[PDB]
Amino acid sequence: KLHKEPATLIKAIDGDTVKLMYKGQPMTFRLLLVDTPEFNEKYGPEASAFTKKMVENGKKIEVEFDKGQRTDKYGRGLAYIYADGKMVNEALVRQGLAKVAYVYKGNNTHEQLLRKAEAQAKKEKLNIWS
Ligand SMILES: [Ca+2]
Repeated sequence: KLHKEPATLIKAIDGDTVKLMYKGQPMTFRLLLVDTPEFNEKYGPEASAFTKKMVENGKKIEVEFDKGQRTDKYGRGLAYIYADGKMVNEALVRQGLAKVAYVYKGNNTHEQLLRKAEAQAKKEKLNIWS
């Protein structure tokens, strides 16, 4: 089973990448199963702003690694990130500020939940889907 673990915000970087103190070591995390636009792309600043606000304003930030590979090729931790028990990955997709990403190395536990969010944001023609 997956477990949520505590972490502390160091700096929000963009829509899908965030730097956290995890077990007393600073690490860059990349959100599983979502792709936000890059800052210089349409909805990029909006996605960055969204993730920044959610993590900065949360009382408690948690990381939940999945069952597949835990780091990407660029050294980033691959997790679901929660702020006060709300998943940032899902919130971005349901807001139409990220699309669901390909599965990477077995990390698929929340794929269906995120696809459901995405279908609803698309039906609502929200943001990226506008
Ligand atoms: Ca991206």
